[PDB]
Amino acid sequence: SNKKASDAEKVYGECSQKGPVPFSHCLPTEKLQRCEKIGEGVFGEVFQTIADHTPVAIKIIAIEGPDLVNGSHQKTFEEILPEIIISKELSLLSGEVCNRTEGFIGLNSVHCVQGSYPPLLLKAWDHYNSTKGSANDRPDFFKDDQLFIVLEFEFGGIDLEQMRTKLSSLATAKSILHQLTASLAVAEASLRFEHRDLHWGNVLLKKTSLKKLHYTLNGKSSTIPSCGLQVSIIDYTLSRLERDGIVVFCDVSMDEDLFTGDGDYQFDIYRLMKKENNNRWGEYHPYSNVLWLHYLTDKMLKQMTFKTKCNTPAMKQIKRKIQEFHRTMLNFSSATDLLCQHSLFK
Ligand SMILES: CC1(N)CCN(c2nn3c(-c4ccc(F)cc4F)cnc3s2)CC1
Repeated sequence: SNKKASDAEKVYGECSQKGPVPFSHCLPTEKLQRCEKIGEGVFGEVFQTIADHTPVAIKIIAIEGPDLVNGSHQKTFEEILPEIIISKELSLLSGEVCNRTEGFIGLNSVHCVQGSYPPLLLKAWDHYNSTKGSANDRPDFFKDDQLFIVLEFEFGGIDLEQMRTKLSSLATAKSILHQLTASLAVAEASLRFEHRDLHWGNVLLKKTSLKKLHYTLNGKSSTIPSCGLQVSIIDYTLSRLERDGIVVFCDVSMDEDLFTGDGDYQFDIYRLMKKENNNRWGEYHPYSNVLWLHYLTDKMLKQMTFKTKCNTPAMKQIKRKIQEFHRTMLNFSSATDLLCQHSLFK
């Protein structure tokens, strides 16, 4: 009873709140009217809107209620806290010094709101269902006492799956892999971070006019050619990190459906991660980052259509090097080991 109250105070404190606020304090009429649904998961819904002439992405998660939502029970205050903490910590890495990366996504704000679902969001939900189709329950059954966590992120671009046919050349592919590896290495070094769910819908790409991107790993600064794209890694629902010996993580040791999926290499990775940590998810195993990078390199080699010329000796050489990376990267222990020791990045 007191533990439930402690869990609640921790979440409200992360939100700079004393208690829940109404949906309006957070999504007033104008912002609601500009919402469009852009994604979904068992977790809930993601909308795109505009806040002060800037695009933002808003993730809405029902918490603490008894109803089934998209086939699963809602997370409690205790269970939602890790995603909040991790989103905050990875957003900070863009402004750090010794371990600095722009490769995650900025978190503008996080709120705990109370109310039934806004009709305007239901209308956006319906439009998505009509056009793209939806696996989720229409979220119209929540009562006016229902709590939600509302995470407002910087808008990070289009996901790698939807950019399948839009990359210019194999040079762009190598830059994307280099950006992902460097971002994960910086998070390993700073926070002993594992993403644990880096499928290609969680890799976003935005056009940039910067020719060189920068990161700093343990005080050493390096550059990566942008090839006109800036990568952002998103969605920390399953992630793990630690600060001063205190681990923050998603405890999936009683979750069964996560390890029974089929039809994609993605679902073999959950089973391999479980095998390698003996189902002890607080432990640090940065090899899981390598597994996800390996899955992403497979996508790069098998699913991408390029706009520019592929038969030039230079591009054929890049392809050979990404193939060699694909067949050797599993012999490295971490993203940091890949970044610093793999020949692809030399
Ligand atoms: C269909 C999809 N794979 C691409 C479009 N899509 C987008 N989601 N986000 C986010 C974002 C979302 C969730 C989150 F936990 C953190 C975030 F930062 C930021 N910018 C964008 S585009 C939804 C997923």
